[PDB]
Amino acid sequence: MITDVQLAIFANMLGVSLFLLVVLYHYVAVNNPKKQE
Repeated sequence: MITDVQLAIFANMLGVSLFLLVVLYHYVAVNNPKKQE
């Protein structure tokens, strides 16, 4: 917020992967009658 805010992009992405993946997984899995396992 004051400095080295660039690294934040590397840290946020390092998690957004395991996050967005799960989020979209649960949603699609609950929205789709034939989830993909």
